Amino acid sequence: RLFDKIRQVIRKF
Repeated sequence: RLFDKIRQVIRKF
C-alpha cells in the first residue's frame, strides 16, 4: 500500500 513506498526509503534510511 502507500506504505510499500515508505519501506523502500528505509533502504535509504
